[PDB]
Amino acid sequence: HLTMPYVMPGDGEVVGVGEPVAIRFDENIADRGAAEKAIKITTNPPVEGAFYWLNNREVRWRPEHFWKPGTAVDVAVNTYGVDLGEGMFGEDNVQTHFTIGDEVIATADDNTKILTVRVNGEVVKSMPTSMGKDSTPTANGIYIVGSRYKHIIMDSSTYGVPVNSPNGYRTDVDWATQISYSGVFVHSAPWSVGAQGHTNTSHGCLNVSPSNAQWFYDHVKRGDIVEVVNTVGGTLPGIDGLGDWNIPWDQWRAGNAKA
Repeated sequence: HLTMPYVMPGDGEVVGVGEPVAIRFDENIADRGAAEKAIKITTNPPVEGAFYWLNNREVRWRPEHFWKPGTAVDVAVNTYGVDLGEGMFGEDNVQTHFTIGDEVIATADDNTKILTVRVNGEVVKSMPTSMGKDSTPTANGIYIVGSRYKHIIMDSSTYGVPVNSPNGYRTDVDWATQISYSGVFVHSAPWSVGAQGHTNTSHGCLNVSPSNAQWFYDHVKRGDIVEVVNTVGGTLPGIDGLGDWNIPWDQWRAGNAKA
């Protein structure tokens, strides 16, 4: 009846302007309020933020707007010996200090079929893209950048979907940057360079050229932002794991501690 917290980002990391503080427990938290009260976040420059639970084990904290570049963040998870409900006690404290890096926002516009990368407001790259075909479109919304992979075998069975079934797929890809836990990536697609900038051909991922995908892998980092606009899709779920910013601030701030 002990639970161990884990905090991200890790100590000393530099992350993009979309990165939430994440506190992950290894057991379901019965009294969410008790956990929230044990977690104090210091910011410099100071900014308001709030907690919102992504699931029963993980709470996120973020501001109303993307973080200001250069902000220094200290997280004190003072859970040692704290009663988290149903006789479950925190096993340890954890702490972290991290910093917000440059503002990096990449916008994929389905009306132009270009993915434009802006760093502190300035265009540094314009990449033709091919996104989800109309039957399997890319959702609009705000995506937080996660992990990156030099090579990945994308296999829909990872997500419980058989490869030889309607929503299945299996594709070996290079230079993949993850933008959702549901399996959306920016990646290399040499076979669709003709279509990039013209027609959508994918299952939902953002296909770009090999040199552009490698550039993206090299220069876009965890916590940077991808915004998709003007597609025929829906909106990325707020509780994806990297979809936090699709929950409006009024709802996020109200929280879900009594749920």
